[PDB]
Amino acid sequence: REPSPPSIHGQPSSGKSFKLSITKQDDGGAPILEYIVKYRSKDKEDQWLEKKVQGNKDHIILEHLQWTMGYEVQITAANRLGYSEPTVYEFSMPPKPNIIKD
Repeated sequence: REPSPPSIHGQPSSGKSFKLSITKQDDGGAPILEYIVKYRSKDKEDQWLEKKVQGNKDHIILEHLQWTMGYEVQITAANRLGYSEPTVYEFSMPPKPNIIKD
């Protein structure tokens, strides 16, 4: 197993959605077929949503992210091993934009 520290870059795509780029981390030792992403609300710690991605996607766009609520994101790359180089990313959302630019 050869993983490493986080590897997620969040950015304000469009609206409240955030682009969390999955940066190809050191694979456990086998090519990843799909990425299992699970995220939840920081306020609520009793549920975990699911989001699957293609090992070639290397990115995901999440929608419906209120400006007054944060949510944790957990990336898990699934290779022949099953799961490796997981990324536990966490970040709250900023207040409603006043410049509606970024």
